[PDB]
Amino acid sequence: EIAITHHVKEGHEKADPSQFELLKVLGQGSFGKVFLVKKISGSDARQLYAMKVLKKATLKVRDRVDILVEVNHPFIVKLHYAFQTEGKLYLILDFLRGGDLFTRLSKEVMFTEEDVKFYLAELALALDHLHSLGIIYRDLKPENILLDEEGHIKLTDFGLSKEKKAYSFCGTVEYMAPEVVNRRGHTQSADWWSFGVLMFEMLTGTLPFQGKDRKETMTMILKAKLGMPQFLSPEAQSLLRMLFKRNPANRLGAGPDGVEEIKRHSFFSTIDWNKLYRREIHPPFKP
Ligand SMILES: CC(=O)O[C@@H]1[C@@H](OC(C)=O)[C@@H](O)[C@H](Oc2c(-c3ccc(O)cc3)oc3cc(O)cc(O)c3c2=O)O[C@H]1C
Repeated sequence: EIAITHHVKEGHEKADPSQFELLKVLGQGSFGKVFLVKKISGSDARQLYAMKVLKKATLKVRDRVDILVEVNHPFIVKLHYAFQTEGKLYLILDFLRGGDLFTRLSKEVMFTEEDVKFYLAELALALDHLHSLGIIYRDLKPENILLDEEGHIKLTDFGLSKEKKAYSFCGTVEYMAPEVVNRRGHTQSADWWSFGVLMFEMLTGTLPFQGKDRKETMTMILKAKLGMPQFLSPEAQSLLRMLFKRNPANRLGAGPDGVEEIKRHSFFSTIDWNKLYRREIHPPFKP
């Protein structure tokens, strides 16, 4: 069973089925049946959204950590509303025409370092923006990563997990930083570890810390010395080593400059971050 985690923005305006006008019904391939709807009332009145109605899905609602009104970010899709009605979970999301799953692509292609620079660069901008909004992922993973019709990254701003006793947080262990596995407290720097795991997996098609079972994987995340694939460039190896520091205080991205520590790394030296943000760099793969 799926659990959706909604990180609600402060001053969130709770919703229900009656705040939405049905406009269209679409078949969106891997997304299944999607309703195009129009918000009737509130700050976002008249805004068009995608609506998903899930049978048997759990909703978890979490708080995030100047009175600003949010605007779109080029590499994020947002969950604006999530509410339960008669056994059904309604999700109101940014409309994503022709969207697809990153995992669909990753299964089909062999990424080079050049390819990964592009996807990780968009992902870094997205993740940092979520951090600024007060969202901490904990187990950022490929299921959180979509591609738009143009092949650009769309990071979901909501959590997705597969769920005898219920847990408030069900994380995919392979993507969790040591301090998260410890449950002894963590910050946004945990997500940069996960960013490193994503990078490692993109480059190698394997996970860096993987045991026979959750318990062993956890042991490995805490104590396992990572065998760095030698085919990787010095720059790739350097970035991975700096993201996989077990002490979060020493981890790249943990300093006051946060994501800039990553953006400044030699692995990303070819990236023009302003052109990237403007969506003026073409993806390695076009859907
Ligand atoms: C595991 C789960 O329940 O994910 C579901 C999707 O289900 C599956 C099997 O693809 C699909 O119903 C649908 O897919 C969408 C997704 C999505 C799909 C797979 C993921 O791993 C993550 C997200 O994201 C959207 C984002 C938007 O901005 C607008 C959408 O309509 C969808 C959108 O329709 O909604 C998801 C919440």
